[PDB]
Amino acid sequence: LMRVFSKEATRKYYLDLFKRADFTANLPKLAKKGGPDRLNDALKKLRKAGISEEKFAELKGAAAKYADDWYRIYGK
Repeated sequence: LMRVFSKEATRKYYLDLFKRADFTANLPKLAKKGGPDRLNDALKKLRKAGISEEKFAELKGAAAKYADDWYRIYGK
């Protein structure tokens, strides 16, 4: 049960990364670390912490929009 709660905390942390990245105002601070795949990479760790196929597909799209937002301003 300690384990369950620990994984749940980790899961909610990554889910909240995606919520934070929804907002345009949060991109400049977010873009300082992890590059365009910052959210693509967190999604891999969320999939290990447990995610439904439906939520994965949603966040797969959000992670691609993050990359697009990142390239738009920081890309070569």
